[PDB]
Amino acid sequence: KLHKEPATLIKAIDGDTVKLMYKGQPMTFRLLLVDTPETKHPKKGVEKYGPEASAFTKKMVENAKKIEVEFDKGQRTDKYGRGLAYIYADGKMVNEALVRQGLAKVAYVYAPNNTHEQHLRKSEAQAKKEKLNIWS
Repeated sequence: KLHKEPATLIKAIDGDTVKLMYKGQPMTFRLLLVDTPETKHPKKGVEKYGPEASAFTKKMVENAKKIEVEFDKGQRTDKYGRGLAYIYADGKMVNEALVRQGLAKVAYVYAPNNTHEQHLRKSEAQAKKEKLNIWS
């Protein structure tokens, strides 16, 4: 079964990436299953809603009492050495919060790292139905 573990915020970096202190080590985490517009996109420069998705992830992790990370069933780090996880701020999943506001799209999903896929597609269909941000 998946389980939540404690972590401490070091720094929010982009809408889809945050640096955390996890088991005493600084680590960069990539939020599982979501694609946000980027401020640090390697090719196209600062995409539309990239500032907004960055500010939303930033305000959510910085105002949290407790941050928790939840790894999925498969690999826990990507090829860049980033941890792949669902991140929770006071019990609310940041990955879902972004999708529900139309500040993220559900990514191309890779099994077995796909446990919350259906939960996120449901929130994306609601943000699209409400014509929010990305979907306006």
